[PDB]
Amino acid sequence: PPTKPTKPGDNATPEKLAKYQADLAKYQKDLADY
Repeated sequence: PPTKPTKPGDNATPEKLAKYQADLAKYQKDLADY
């Protein structure tokens, strides 16, 4: 599998959440292929 990011639970601030979302752009891309 590709680089899977950590889930924003307690750190689910709009800041880190955006980082997560931006990283999903990379993750979910390879993940969809996988």
